[PDB]
Amino acid sequence: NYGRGRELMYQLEKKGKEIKRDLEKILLSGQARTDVLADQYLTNSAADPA
Amino acid sequence: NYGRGRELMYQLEKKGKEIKRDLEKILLSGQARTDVLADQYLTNSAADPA
Repeated sequence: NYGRGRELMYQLEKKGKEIKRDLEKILLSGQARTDVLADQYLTNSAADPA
Repeated sequence: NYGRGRELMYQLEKKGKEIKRDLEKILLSGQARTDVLADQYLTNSAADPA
């Protein structure tokens, strides 16, 4: 190429920077919690309902 | 008494042996594990708070 070095390490660093930015935004934001596990027998009885 | 000691330690040992007799008789019974909980340990999204 003429200004680019490679199409993998460059894109990999790109995706790393992007994932860090995503984490930074997600932690300090309104990312409401959404879970399906409505566990009832917790407190030293660890199991997944039927 | 003119044929025994006190009426507390005698009865104490009497009950301390009766309790072991009752335990042995129970372990060989067929009681169906009557309890109050509802087996809600693993699924944390449900747990009897009543």
